[PDB]
Amino acid sequence: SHMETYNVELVRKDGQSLGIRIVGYSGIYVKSIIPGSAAYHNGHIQVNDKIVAVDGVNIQGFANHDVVEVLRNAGQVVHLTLVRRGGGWFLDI
Amino acid sequence: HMETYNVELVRKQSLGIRIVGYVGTSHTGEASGIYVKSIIPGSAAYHNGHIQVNDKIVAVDGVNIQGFANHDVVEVLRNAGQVVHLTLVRRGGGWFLDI
Repeated sequence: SHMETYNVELVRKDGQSLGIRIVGYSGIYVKSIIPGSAAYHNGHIQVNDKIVAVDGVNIQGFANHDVVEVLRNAGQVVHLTLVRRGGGWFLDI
Repeated sequence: HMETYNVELVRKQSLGIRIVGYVGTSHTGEASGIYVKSIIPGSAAYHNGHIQVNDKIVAVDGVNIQGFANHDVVEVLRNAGQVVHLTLVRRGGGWFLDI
C-alpha cells in the first residue's frame, strides 16, 4: 500500500475539453473521463486520482475560483500532476 | 459528509466490480477499508448506476465485512446468491466541473 505520483501531458484541439469531470471536496479528484477525449487517449488517468498540479502550478488548498483560473489559461497541451492510492489487494467480484 | 446506501444487485456471472482492500490510512488522510476501484461497463454493478468508484463496501448479505482481509471477503462472496445485498458508504457534498 502506497501513494503514486505521476505526470501527464494531454493534447487536444481548439474547441475541445480535456474530457475530465472533476469533483471537489482535501482537494480535486477525477470523477469521470469522457471516452474518446484527450484524457481517455492518454490512458494513464484513472477515476479517483487526485489532481495536485496543473501547468506548473501547485493547486493544493485552492478555492473553486482559483482552480478555474489555473485551467482557464490552459492551451492545446495541458500538464497535470496526479496522486493515486496504490497497493492493497484486489478482487474481481 | 458520509452517506450510507443500501444496494440490491441482481445477476445470473460476476457483479462487475473490482474492489480494493487497504489495511491503513492513506497519505491523503483517507481511511482503511474495502473500496470500489472500478466497475465493468455493461455489468449489473454498472447497470444499477447506484454503485460509484471509491464507494466503501461495509456489508454484504448481512455480514459486516469492515476490516476483513481478502480471503474472508472471498468466502463471504462465495455464499452470495442471485440477489446480492450491499451496504456502501459514499462521500457526499461533492461539487462538479467538466474540464
